[PDB]
Amino acid sequence: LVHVASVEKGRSYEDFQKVYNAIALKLREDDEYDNYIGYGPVLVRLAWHISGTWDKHDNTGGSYGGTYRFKKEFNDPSNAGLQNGFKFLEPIHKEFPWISSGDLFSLGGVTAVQEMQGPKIPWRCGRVDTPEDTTPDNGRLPDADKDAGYVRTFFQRLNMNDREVVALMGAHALGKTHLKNSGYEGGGANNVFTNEFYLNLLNEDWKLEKNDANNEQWDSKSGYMMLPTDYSLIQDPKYLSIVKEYANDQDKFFKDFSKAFEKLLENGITFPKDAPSPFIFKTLEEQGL
Ligand code: HEM
Repeated sequence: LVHVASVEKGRSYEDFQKVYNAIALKLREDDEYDNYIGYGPVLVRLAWHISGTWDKHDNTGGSYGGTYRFKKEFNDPSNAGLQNGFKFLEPIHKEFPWISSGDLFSLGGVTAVQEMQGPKIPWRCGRVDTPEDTTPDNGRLPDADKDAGYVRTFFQRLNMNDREVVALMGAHALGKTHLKNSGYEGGGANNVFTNEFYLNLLNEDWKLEKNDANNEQWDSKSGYMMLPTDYSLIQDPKYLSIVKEYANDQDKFFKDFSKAFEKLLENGITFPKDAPSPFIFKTLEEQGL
């Protein structure tokens, strides 16, 4: 199965920068969401979930076809809560109806990371909507109650190695878990992208507790949390080495996250040799906007 990127007709960098700006301006405007966390974290989570259905073995799933717009996928129990990100992107889709759905969902994640002071994430256009029957079945996204070997095996399906897995998981410094969405509750409620996930893993005093949905999670005295899959990154000695690296080098972490997140968003896509190069959007702050 081949999905060839096809640039939205006649569009170039400046068209997509306008879309980025509209997302970024709405991020700034709709500040109250989730007790003033704002929409950044849920848009990162949405970009990852729409990409994380990919299966390298047959090229099913993935961001290309924009299939999250179909009920089977937006109703996946693994996607509970992401409807808030979809609703946030709806007026953007209405203003720019030419951008494909996969391009919009993935650009939402890029814009959120950058506007939250994260790394620049190069982004390529050309995902093309595919029909409802191309929507992947539920059950391709990962469980949180599992250990390091589960995480490692899970991410082989996405063609990610240990460093890429540990880098991507640093997004769990953003936002929070919500009991009604996932059966987990807690988190830093942060909307600034940093390497704090790794520092918190190494430096907090963690206790394994049950939450009010009767699931186990790691809680710290200072009010942070880790899922069992997060904490597994310090139980496995190979992951632990990388956690220590990122806790000790914010620039390294930013560079490695940027590469892994672009790769995640592009898995499954064949780009023509004469496709445009990846775009690097300016933030609102770099534009004086
Ligand atoms: C083993 C892998 C992973 C598991 C099991 C996992 C699980 C979860 C769970 C259970 C939640 C809480 C959902 C809710 O209650 O609202 C969550 C939130 C989140 N996840 Fe992950 N996740 C994983 C990997 C990732 C990756 C790779 C990224 C992106 C790079 C990501 C980004 C996020 C973000 C940003 C949030 C916060 C959302 C918000 O505040 O609304 N996650 N994740």
